[PDB]
Amino acid sequence: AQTAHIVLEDGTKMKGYSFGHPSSVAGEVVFNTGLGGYPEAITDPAYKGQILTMANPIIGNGGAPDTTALDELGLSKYLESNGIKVSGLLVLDYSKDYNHWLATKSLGQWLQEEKVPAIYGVDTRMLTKIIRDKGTMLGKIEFEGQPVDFVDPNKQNLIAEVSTKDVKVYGKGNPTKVVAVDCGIKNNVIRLLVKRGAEVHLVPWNHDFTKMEYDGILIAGGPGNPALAEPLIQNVRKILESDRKEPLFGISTGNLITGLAAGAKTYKMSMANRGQNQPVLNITNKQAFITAQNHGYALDNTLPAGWKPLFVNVNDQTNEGIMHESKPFFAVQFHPEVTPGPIDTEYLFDSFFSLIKKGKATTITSVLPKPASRVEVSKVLILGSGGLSIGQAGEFDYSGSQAVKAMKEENVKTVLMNPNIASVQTNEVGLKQADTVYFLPITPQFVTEVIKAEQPDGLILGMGGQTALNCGVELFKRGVLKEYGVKVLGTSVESIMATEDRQLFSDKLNEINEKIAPSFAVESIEDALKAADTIGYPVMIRSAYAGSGICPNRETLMDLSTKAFAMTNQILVEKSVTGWKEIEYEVVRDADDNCVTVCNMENVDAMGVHTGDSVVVAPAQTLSNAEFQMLRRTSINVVRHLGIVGECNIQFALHPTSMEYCIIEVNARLSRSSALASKATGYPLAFIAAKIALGIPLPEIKNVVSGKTSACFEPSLDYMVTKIPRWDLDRFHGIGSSMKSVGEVMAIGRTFEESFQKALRMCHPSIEGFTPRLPMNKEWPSNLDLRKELSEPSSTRIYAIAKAIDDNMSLDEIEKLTYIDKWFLYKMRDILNMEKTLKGLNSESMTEETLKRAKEIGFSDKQISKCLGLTEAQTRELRLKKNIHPWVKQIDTLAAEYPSVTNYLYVTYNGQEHDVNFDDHGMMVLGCGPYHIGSSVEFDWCAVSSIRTLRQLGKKTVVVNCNPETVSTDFDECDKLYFEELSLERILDIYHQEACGGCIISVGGQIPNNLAVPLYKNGVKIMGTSPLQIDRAEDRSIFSAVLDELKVAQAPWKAVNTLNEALEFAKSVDYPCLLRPMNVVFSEDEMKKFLEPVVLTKFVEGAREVEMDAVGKDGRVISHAISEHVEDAGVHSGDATLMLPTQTISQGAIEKVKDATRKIAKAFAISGPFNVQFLVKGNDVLVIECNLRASRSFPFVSKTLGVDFIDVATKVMIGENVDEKHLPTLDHPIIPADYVAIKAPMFSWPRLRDADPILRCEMASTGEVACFGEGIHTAFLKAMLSTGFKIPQKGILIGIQQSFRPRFLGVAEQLHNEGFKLFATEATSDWLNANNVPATPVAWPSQEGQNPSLSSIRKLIRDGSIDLVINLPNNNTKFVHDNYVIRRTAVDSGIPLLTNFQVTKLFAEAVQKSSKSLFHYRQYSA
Ligand SMILES: COc1ccc(C(=O)N2C[C@@H](C)N(C(=O)c3ccc(OC)cc3F)[C@H](C)C2)c(F)c1
Ligand SMILES: [Zn+2]
Repeated sequence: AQTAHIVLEDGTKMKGYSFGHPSSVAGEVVFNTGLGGYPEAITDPAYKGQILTMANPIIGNGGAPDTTALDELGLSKYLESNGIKVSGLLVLDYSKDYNHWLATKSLGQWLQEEKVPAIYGVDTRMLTKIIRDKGTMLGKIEFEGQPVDFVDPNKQNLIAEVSTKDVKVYGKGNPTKVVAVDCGIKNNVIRLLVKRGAEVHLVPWNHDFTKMEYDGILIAGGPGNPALAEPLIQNVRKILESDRKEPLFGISTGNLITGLAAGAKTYKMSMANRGQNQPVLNITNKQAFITAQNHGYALDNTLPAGWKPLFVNVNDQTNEGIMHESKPFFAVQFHPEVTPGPIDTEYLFDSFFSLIKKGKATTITSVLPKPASRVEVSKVLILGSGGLSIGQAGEFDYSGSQAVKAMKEENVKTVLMNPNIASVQTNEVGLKQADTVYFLPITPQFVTEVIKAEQPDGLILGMGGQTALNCGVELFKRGVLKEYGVKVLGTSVESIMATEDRQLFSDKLNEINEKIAPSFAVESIEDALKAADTIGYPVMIRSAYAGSGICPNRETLMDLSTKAFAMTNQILVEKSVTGWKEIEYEVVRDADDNCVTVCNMENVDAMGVHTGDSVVVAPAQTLSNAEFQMLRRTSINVVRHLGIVGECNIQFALHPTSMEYCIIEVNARLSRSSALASKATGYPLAFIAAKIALGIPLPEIKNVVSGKTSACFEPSLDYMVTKIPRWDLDRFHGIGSSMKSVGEVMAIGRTFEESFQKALRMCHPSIEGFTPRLPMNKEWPSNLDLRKELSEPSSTRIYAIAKAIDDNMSLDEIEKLTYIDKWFLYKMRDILNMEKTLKGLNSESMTEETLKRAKEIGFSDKQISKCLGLTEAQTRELRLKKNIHPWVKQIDTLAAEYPSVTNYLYVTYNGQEHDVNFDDHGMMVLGCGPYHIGSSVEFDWCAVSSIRTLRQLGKKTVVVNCNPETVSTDFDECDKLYFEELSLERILDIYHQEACGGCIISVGGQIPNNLAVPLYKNGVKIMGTSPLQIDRAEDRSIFSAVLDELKVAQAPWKAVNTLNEALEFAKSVDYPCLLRPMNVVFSEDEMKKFLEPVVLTKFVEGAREVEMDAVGKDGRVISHAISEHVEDAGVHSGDATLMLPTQTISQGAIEKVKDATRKIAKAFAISGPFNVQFLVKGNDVLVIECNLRASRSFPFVSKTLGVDFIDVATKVMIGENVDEKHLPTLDHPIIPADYVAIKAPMFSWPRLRDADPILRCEMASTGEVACFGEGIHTAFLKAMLSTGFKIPQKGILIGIQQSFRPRFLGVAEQLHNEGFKLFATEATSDWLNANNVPATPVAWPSQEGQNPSLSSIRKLIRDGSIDLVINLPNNNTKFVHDNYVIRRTAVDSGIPLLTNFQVTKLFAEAVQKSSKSLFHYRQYSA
């Protein structure tokens, strides 16, 4: 492994690993922020004599193309010149292994062949920061024993060096004779001239062309001081002073020469323009363009008489082109031929030929477009996060808050609609608080009523997810918007509808020679064959539910769809693009037609499912410049053609071994995709799109991160990002295919391997990284069908991939079975080989170089610890002994071209400096990690509040979180945001690097609070309630003993190790019982199959359950709120609907809850938030459990009581005083008298589960809806409306257990008496009818087809007969899959589903009692 130093003339050294030719070379060190097209880039004649620092950290993914191949024009087929032009190459990471269809060899092999030196392993960002604003930074790549001095190659005539020595002819025989003056021309200049009918005579830089016959002249170049080419400047002068009026087109060096030849001056830029994201402005008509540039010399803006500036630089105000006021002479300083770079300025070549074809001294202005208008708005309605749709059900989207922010800045009055009263969106108090907020459902009735009342003239319907969109679309289509005179701001509804309907899209896109491949939903075999026939084979059939799924010909489609129609009514026929590269683009377009790509994402792995899961990386890694720029160009034409004014998302499928692509879809509303893109790049889409909808153009909006630059640009990422979904599963397995993606993680690295391993760890705390060793120490089965495990969906898929590599299955086979591009599989194999290396080493034999490298590819100290036989603490010690630590970098949007001084931060081992100072010494606030079941959006409310409490008292903050769906991860609302792991390791690194004053672990759910003790032992000041007490409060055995000592009752329990131990307890307290590794037991057999140390709690039936949410100070309760669950106490608990204040709890029970709490608070010395759960039966109060942290009910409680508990808690924790007089202390509570509050989940759905001692249908739930009402019954009906449901009125499906009949009959009659028609299955229906309760028989979904007297439930729900299902736990194992299906039908149809008898009762009573009655602008909130 040979090594070398890059040394700079300022003293700086960095050691690196040679992958080039192993020899020294000296030169000018430059940087370039263009991410793509390194093979094209390093053949740019412009780099002659220059050592190129690549901004992109991952170089060599595509190998090298065929470097000997010529086109029929005799130019290099794939390069921009005859060979490599850089003197040397500096990169962070070099891909040894490569994967492109055009690749013929490694980039290392190509560089050695060309005699060019290249070192990897150096900090290209530190270099950039050093080179930036320093005129000419000289340096050398030096190998030991090969010294070389510093030399400036720019003091010799580099134009001469790269210029053709003799005249060459290209496109011999064409009609239009173009003399091209070679000052370092790029091949694409030649290629684009010839394509437009030119015969191109390429002449030496000092050739005498003043007398040649020609139709047009072109001067194109790259390297060197334009001043040293004096002979050429003279020859141009002589043209200009002659009467020749043949069109003259200068590119880059052309601009410099042409300018010098007319009497202008050139300077060496102290800050050069080298990038693919360089913004220019056409002075003459105020149009903006994104350009590739590569020059460190510029033309002074004091031009001489006759000449005017044409293009100017938007970032730095330097000259970017010039024009003759009369004659057809012009120049651009940028490269319109790009290659690499954006294909946005090619029209300048058309312009050129037009100036030949006119030939009457026409001007440059004459053959382009000409000058042009914005909406006046006084009050905008913003539809916020809504309910669920009959399709894309399950989205959070609190980006309206950024929209509100945008509006306020333009003095636009704002009205926000969000039905959740405890929403993080409406928990803002500054520029992001709306002027007026309505807590109403997002439906046409309610938005119409808000319109009548508020009389807005603006609407934003594209920043509240799908439900909001459909609502404002519908409102447009009833003329409601036109009637009250409300504009749609941004993309129009016509445009939006064309994106939302597939057929309409397929038409609009056919208007510009773009094709979709229409998907067809079909109910028969012959219509499947018809659809297939229209699409063209191969094709994909997808069932609604659930090999995958593919038909190359009509034979197969029939066989497969025939199977499919024997289990369902409808299938979807689509074009098969499976195994193609999925790439997406985020695009922005303003009302002045400026258009920019902000981010791009490559799906790594779809995980064997459909959805919008997808392991994703940004930027894309495996595309060539050609492939990237084609798709970009296509995005921009589609987006222009749709008239997008705002953000768009456009997903492509790209054939993996060709340039064939197709457009999968377009979303002209904000999405998951667009949120990821904002956090990945630093570019605030939602905020910018809001400004755009007022009609403000991008160059007039500020780049919030940079400060100095505009939002009219394309970000440049000097890191890579990885995003992994968090699924709703909770166990690690190898069958089911309708899992929902309930959350996601994002991780930032400067190698793929670092990013990827962090992403893995963020996903779930018991995922160590990428290994073949399964979590929980489980072992691989010996019946293991490894091909299967790689093709079917599973929750240990990544482990299986790891195993397949480790078991020497080829990567080609893995690529074929997973569809994961082999480039990703190479990097994954590199991780597994490091682990093998490590396993053979120990604390002594392991070298600094091996450890450094392991950390640089994402190994945790824990992973290393398992290999070396150390513990984690010992491994950390070992590492710090060697001074191996990570580095704090900024995301700055521009790859360090301009410095950011906002603090959006990440931590990487691939660096040599930090990018910030550590003088703040602020208060750390740990975030919650990815949303999952149990842990939803409420802990984001808690974050915003705690952070705010610290901000408002002037305390410097440090925020840490890795959930990209969180409002709290906003660099504008804390001082330092680290977008980072919430592991012990990474939090120790940040806490100690910063020297944080303390750390708050209380306000982020379970992840940060489990770190209490480990943090405590590793030197962290944990604010509030001591981690020693947290350990005590959450050791069952210790907490139970404290409770006997305090004389506070609890249900008896016992940890057991044996079956006879278990059975003897259950006996001793009567059945039934509970379980853990929460599971139920009624009889001896469940117990029998689980451990093959289990905790056994006595179950109390018919019990109420109570949350006590509180704040302690020095052990005294200083705020509290008691809330009652609707549902009887049971295993379901963290998805219980809550009622505040209590409804059916004896007064003595309350006093006992209060007293128990006072005691618990004192026993554990609580100073901070905390929660306690209780069983209450009559007057018996039993404590269930105590969590020494904020609960999910904290926002609810706070917004109900008019007191921010998290704010009270934060103050207590930092020692700020808090006046107790108006807080809800135990002696003076706050009980609402005129209103009740309900907290319910936003979305709920069935899961078929899983361990299978019994097949069990469960409900799962996420999100929050919370409402006030006069009493609980109206609040519950408002909740129902607020989750997007219609209040039931026609009919009710009744599914109950046979044994539950006596207890249900009352409710059933009650429901029939309110005018509901009852449906049930035949046994139930009969029995209801038998008791004089009318009911219609229906059929179990299994038995559909076998009894035509009985209507199917799907028909009665399509009908509209059934608009509420009641489906209570049915332990009968025969009908479990049926009850799963009934539930599933209800949820996907969008009719309300009730699964608990108390919720059922609460509904029945509610309809008896009783949609614009219940809200009717009535007032609340104390
Ligand atoms: C190529 O990148 C990949 C592909 C698959 C996976 C993968 O196998 N999973 C599987 C699994 C760990 N996962 C989960 O959300 C998940 C997390 C925890 C859990 O049990 C507590 C179950 C899960 F499904 C994700 C879907 C990711 C991955 F982590 C990375
Ligand atoms: Zn420039």
